Amino acid sequence: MADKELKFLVVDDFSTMRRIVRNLLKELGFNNVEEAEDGVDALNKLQAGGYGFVISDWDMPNMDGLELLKTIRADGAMSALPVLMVTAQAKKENIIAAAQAGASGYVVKPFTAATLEEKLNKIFEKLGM
Ligand SMILES: [Mn+2]
Repeated sequence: MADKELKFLVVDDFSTMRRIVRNLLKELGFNNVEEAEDGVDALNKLQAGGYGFVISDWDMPNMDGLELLKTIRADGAMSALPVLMVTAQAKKENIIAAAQAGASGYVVKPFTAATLEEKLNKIFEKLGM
């Protein structure tokens, strides 16, 4: 996956968390990044088209990460979009529920750029990107 212009959507209700993820992506060379504050905001942006990767917080108001993921996976236009779930605390039950709903990966925050890079590269490889 050599497309450094792959378009990311970073979804989290905390603006500071979004800025952290955006800055880590920038460090890796991924600058084509937009933000959303909950699952509905995210879906509105995704329908505008052009996105290549979603990084979503697990716990958000109104529409949480699991519901966002399910909605993406059920939509024929975006059903193959990579989705990386982010959580403050790994839980077996959540990991399995996310996998059942089609998550591409799952990672615990706070994470470093190196950890993010590894997550992304393993997802790109798993998905044949
Ligand atoms: Mn949150």
